[PDB]
Amino acid sequence: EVETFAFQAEIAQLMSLIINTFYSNKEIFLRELISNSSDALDKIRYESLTDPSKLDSGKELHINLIPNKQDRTLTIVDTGIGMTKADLINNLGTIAKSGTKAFMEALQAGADISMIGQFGVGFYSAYLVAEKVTVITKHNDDEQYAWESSAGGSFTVRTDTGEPMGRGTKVILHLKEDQTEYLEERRIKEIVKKHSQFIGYPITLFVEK
Ligand SMILES: O=C(c1ccco1)N1CCSCC1
Repeated sequence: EVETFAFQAEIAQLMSLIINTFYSNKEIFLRELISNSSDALDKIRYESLTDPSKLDSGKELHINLIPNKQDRTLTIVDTGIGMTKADLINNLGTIAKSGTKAFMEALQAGADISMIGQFGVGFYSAYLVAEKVTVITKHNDDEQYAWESSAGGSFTVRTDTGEPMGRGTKVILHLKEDQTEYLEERRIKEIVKKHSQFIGYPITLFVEK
């Protein structure tokens, strides 16, 4: 059972801007998603201070980067707080509405796409490099869900029947044909070193077999 939803007009407009604007500095997408992961890990770490049972679904707080040349996917996995169904459908998009509007107003004032994180909508920088983004997530208070969008103005949500995650978020980037450089180990290392050196959680770059 798959539910299809329309993006708010402002968000669909930003996604189309990100997909169709000529902008060569695409590597910043990895910084934005890792920063999103780090924030999610901060959140579950804080909550567990007053309620340690919130870590029963997983004590380890980390980030994994998993390139897959055969599927042409780059997966970013964290064990942060995860998202509920209401987060996926309602809450996060309601917040992203004002940040999207402010980000696009800034881009008219001369700002550039690499500043997207200062507006809280850095996740959409994934569509610099991906034709489709799948998000698998599990929050302690909800079941495991899959969110998915190829832009075009819509996204889907379904309960996920795949491998159970315990807790956290997995962002699967189905990469554009001309963006396979972000599946190379030395490229990913370069980008993490440049942009994410001081993230306060272990970032593990998986090697391909
Ligand atoms: O862009 C959205 C969105 C906008 C409106 C509803 O969801 N999401 C990003 C992936 S995780 C949260 C959902």
